[PDB]
Amino acid sequence: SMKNVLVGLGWDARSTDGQDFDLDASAFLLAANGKVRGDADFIFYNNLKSADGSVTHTGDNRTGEGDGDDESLKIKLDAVPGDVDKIIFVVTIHDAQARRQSFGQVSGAFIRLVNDDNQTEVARYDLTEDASTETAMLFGELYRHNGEWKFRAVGQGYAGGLASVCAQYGINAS
Repeated sequence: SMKNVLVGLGWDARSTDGQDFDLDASAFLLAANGKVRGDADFIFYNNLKSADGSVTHTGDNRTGEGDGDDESLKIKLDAVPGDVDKIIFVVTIHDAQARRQSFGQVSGAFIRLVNDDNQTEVARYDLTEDASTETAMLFGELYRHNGEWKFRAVGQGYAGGLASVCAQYGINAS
């Protein structure tokens, strides 16, 4: 029965020579057909907000310099037609392409999730611990049930590739 949601990703950047970590937080869209409603299934800065996902990024940072929810994703399911039926959040490493660094490489990043509808949800994943688990992983999952939206954590890491996990959900390998 979640009508609104708000994810919050925050992490402390290690200041030493102007260096800084930048995790990629995005929402993956999936139709009820089992195929991505978009061969990309990966929306980000290239899209200030989803067109039919009703998802919107508050402000994409690039360092997280601070001490609290750095980035923020606002979502409005009450405005998602029957076209989309699944909307899950994701957070992976970006520079990892050239540096191949794990979330642990950071001082201690953290993800957050609250129901912006009634301010109910309030959970965060421990990266400092699961950091050694992978470099890309989904925080939770969201799907339609009795005509109402329903959240359900799954915790499933995948070393596929921030670039592959995008079309990988569309290209079904028989």
